[PDB]
Amino acid sequence: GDIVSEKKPATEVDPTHFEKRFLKRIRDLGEGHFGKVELCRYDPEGDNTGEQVAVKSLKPHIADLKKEIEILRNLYHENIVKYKGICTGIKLIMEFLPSGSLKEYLPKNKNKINLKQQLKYAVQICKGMDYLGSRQYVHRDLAARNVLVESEHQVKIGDFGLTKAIETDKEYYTVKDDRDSPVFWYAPECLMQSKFYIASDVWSFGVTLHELLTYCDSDSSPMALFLKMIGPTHGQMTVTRLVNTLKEGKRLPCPPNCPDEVYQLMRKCWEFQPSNRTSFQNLIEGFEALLK
Ligand SMILES: C[C@@H](O)c1nc2cnc3[nH]ccc3c2n1[C@H]1CC[C@H](CCC#N)CC1
Repeated sequence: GDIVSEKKPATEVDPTHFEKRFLKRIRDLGEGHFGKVELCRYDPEGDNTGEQVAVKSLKPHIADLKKEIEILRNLYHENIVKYKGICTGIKLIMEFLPSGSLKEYLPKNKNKINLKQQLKYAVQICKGMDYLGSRQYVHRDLAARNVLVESEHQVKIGDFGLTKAIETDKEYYTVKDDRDSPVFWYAPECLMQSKFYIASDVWSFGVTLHELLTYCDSDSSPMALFLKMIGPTHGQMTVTRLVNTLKEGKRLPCPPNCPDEVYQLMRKCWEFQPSNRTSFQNLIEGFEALLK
């Protein structure tokens, strides 16, 4: 008799599924060598009223992006950027923070952001990082460019492209791809043996705190300052030159107008040996003591 077809199941909406046809690119926000993030509007009504979102996609590594999505999808913390969903190849949809990262926000808001507010941001970054460490992750890319500004009073860790799980009962993750490491943010064990501990993120945090205290000025950046300390024309010998400097005991200097008590907390992040470094919880205590 009549053509047979399939009875249609009632289709619910998944609020975490973003349809490609409604996701409209506004502009680039940032990138790496394999990934990039764009500002889009998700505009199903087509009248430019939809919400703005940050969209992370691959540059023309799918497995790594899917792993990043699964990591972020399951992080819930006020100082970690919010997962919104996916668009499926696959794109990661996150909340968009108009102020951008500390690199964008700090140079423009020096007058508004005093030492007290910097310390509160420092606490917030530590709380986010301590949460990540409690989920048994190492971030491996903690720098001011990856700290987003939600408001004058709040920051969030805003990218997880290099984040890796540390195996249960084990203490570090060993890295293989290292061609694009942010070496001027990396602890010695990372630079020398390619091992990543939670203590390695504490080291990076120290450097990120330096950036925050210098309002992310490009002439005071950890790279600029290190290249001054070791020489800017060593090419492929740069990292060995860096490693030796750190071995000698040389560190980034105290930022202008940074009180010594703040600088001492920073130096505890940079004990040459991972086991000798401060923890994120102890940093929080330290900053809070300075705020009260
Ligand atoms: C301006 C730029 O720093 C920026 N503004 C953002 C606003 N909302 C966002 N939500 C998620 C990221 C994000 C944002 N990012 C950058 C943060 C760092 C990443 C780095 C990883 C890549 N690609 C690029 C986008």
